[PDB]
Amino acid sequence: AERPPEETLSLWKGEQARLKARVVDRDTEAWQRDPSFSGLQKVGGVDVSFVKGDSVRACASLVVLSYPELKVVYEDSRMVGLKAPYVSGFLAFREVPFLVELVQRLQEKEPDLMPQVVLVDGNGVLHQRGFGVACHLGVLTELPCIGVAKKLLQVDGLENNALHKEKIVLLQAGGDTFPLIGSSGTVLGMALRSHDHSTKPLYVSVGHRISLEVAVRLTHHCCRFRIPEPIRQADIRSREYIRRTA
Ligand SMILES: [Ca+2]
Ligand SMILES: [Ca+2]
Repeated sequence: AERPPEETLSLWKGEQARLKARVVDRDTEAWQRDPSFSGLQKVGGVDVSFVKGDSVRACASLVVLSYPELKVVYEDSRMVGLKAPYVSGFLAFREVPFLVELVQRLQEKEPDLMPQVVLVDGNGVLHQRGFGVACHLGVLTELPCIGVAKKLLQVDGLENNALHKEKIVLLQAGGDTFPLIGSSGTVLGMALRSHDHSTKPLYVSVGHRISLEVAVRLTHHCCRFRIPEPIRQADIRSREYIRRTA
């Protein structure tokens, strides 16, 4: 609706600190250590689309794609009732309850299509408190998650200034990257040029149960276009669903 009170934001900050202790930022799946991701068969994607004049109605979508073919083998799109407004740094408290429900519906409907990793539209550890939406989803479902954002969250000294734009120019081909280094000296994520015919990078960060280098490489392998195909197909299908109900 409208901006939540400081009371709520405080509880939200506190919940993010509690759950962060459960993030695993290294590889835990055998396919992640494989040079060609052998053993990876199913990649998930999630998105939530909203309506222009409607602050309460949204559409949440979960897709599972075959890998490496990137063919949609499962789709579930759902109209939902929004509770929280969008506040930067608290994106999870607006969308993640609906995404968790989608995962549980998949487990009940098609348990053999449970994805081995989820691409999440939004950051993971690249976040004001080191616990973005992709970490939040990963910890609540225990699935490996990757954060993929289209704009750079300005945290820990990260800035979309002239130097940052110089480096983006230096990205020349799909798969090129440069690291996002915080003022503490830690690597929060990578800027990734996802396709040869696109210049605007993706900003990839660890969600849960994956390393950054594997996350970046897998993100690149899913990009038929600029947006990785799992996120792209959830975006397309959730928006089409809004359109038919409007
Ligand atoms: Ca989204
Ligand atoms: Ca979207």
